[PDB]
Amino acid sequence: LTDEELVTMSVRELNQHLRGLSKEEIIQLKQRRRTLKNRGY
Repeated sequence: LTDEELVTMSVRELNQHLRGLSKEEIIQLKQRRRTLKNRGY
């Protein structure tokens, strides 16, 4: 689950892994993934 991965892994594919992460650990990941899609990556 690297950074460049959060992107390659469509949200749907991401929400797939999150399955098991508390509601707080889910928000921490729902952020960067949104940043990469915008950054140079």
